[PDB]
Amino acid sequence: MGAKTSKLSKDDLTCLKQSTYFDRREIQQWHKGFLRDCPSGQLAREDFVKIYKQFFPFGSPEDFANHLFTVFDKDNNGFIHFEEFITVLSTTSRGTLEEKLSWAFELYDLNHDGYITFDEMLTIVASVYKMMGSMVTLNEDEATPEMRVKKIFKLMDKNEDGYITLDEFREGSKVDPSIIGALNLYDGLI
Ligand SMILES: [Ca+2]
Ligand SMILES: [Ca+2]
Ligand SMILES: [Ca+2]
Repeated sequence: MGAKTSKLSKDDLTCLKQSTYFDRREIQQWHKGFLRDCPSGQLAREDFVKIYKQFFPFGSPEDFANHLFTVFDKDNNGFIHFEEFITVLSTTSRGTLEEKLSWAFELYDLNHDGYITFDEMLTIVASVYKMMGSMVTLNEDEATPEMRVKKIFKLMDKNEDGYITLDEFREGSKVDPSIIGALNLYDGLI
């Protein structure tokens, strides 16, 4: 016998494989720094937002930290642990195959009826918009999510059923080169 599979350092790499966008040198730095500020290692919803705020004091990342944190966690404890915290930050940058697509869907389904709803869309789509800006790009451009919203759903639920299931998402998304831009705006930058 030897080491199982539930530790922090080292165990991460083994799992974070195919991604690990934070070589040991990094996660180790925050590890000791995070446990120092919290010997119990527990990032609560409040903390989460606090970090997003300082990052974008000009925006209002409120429902953002909520939606995500809500459709996250694994121990249903109401608190994000170190390994869990970075899991979020990681998926934020870089990805791979449809894996990133499936995850996004679950996040948009504010509820869980295996089906998404226009209500759950505007709410989320609005969170990513009210968060980051758009003038840091190049060509001035703007649009109340109301427009991009009607566009995102119009192409997602191209089957008429009030609600849309993941299956339809991967299809209308993986194909129609357009919904990905917005849908991605939420997931995270490149
Ligand atoms: Ca947790
Ligand atoms: Ca739904
Ligand atoms: Ca549908």
